[PDB]
Amino acid sequence: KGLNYGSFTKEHVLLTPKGYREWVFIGASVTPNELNDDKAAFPEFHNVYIDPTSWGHWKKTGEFRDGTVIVKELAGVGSKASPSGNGYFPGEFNGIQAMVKDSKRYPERPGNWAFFGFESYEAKQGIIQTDETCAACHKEHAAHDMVFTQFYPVLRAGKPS
Amino acid sequence: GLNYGSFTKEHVLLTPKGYREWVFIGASVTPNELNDDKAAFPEFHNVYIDPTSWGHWKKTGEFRDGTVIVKELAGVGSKASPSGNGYFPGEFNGIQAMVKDSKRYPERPGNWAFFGFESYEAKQGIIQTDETCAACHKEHAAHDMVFTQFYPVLRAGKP
Ligand code: HEC
Ligand code: HEC
Repeated sequence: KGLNYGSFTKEHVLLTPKGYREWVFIGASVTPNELNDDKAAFPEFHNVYIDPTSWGHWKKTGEFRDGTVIVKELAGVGSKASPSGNGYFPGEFNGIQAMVKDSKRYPERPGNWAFFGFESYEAKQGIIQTDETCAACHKEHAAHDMVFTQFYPVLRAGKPS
Repeated sequence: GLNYGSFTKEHVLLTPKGYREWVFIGASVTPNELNDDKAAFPEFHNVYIDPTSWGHWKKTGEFRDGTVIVKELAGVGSKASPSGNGYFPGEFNGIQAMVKDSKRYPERPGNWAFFGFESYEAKQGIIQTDETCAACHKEHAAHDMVFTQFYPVLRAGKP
């Protein structure tokens, strides 16, 4: 049996995840403000994690099990140049988004993914999102089961032959 | 709570396996196009610290003997996505590492050994002279030769 990494309210809302920084990192991208008219949709660095149980299952199957939790952690750009050269380097943490795959808890949602926003790191739980607010952009464009695995080299290298 | 990374008899670091399941501490990007088409370390960098040393870090805010840090390099795969403009990873390029050991590296700056790797198929690392790597880390890293000003996981996790 595998361990369940998310905790949920009676209404199936994901409680604010603790310890996700010790989950399995799958990739990082950066949409800086200065390259998006000074207001990026999701500022700015994005560090992404999958719970360890679903990583074991992805390692053996290449699919996201029932119970997958993915957390995307946002951080600011801290600087543009360092002794290694020019670019983007992280500053401080900004917030988190999450998505959860569960046919039992979300049978009507596209892919059985529930997308969660979080009003702060202090909040008790996430806020479940409307289909147009998140799932639409992901189904339209993500490379596998509504997860942008074209940007998770850890997942592509870790899936079986 | 045992040591990670394995070593030869000369205590040269064997190529670490499974470091993608260690604790990630931050990512940066130096694209080629912002560095006269040839970044010193192309391009994305994803950095990991071994679980035992992460544990000791949450308690003490210090790197213990036996700390292993892996910097994994990857290419920029694209500059625009539905989330907007920026940089997005592509394929993996290689790895660098550093190991702290007061016993085995007593005459290295901070007792850190620095390891380069010829390719993912190399069986072991190549220990570097202090001029090649430790000089730059010593001059500029925020804490004990590690660029913790770029690892927010480490900064938020110390007591
Ligand atoms: C990254 C994201 C993740 C991480 C897993 C993944 O599917 O990649 C989550 C949990 C999440 N977002 Fe999503 N999102 C988009 C793109 C291109 C990426 C990867 C590249 C990057 O990090 O920049 C995402 C795209 C979009 C998008 C296109 C216009 C929309 C409208 C959204 N995302 C919306 C949402 C959410 C609604 C508030 C939400 C909770 C998300 N995304 C979660
Ligand atoms: C990142 C690095 C790491 C990760 C841990 C850390 O201290 O950040 C390792 C294990 C490593 N490098 Fe080093 N390096 C430099 C900078 C600014 C950063 C963090 C920001 C980023 O990811 O870009 C590093 C700087 C330099 C440098 C300045 C001119 C030189 C000459 C080197 N690094 C050299 C080396 C190595 C010699 C081959 C080597 C094994 C390194 N770095 C390992």
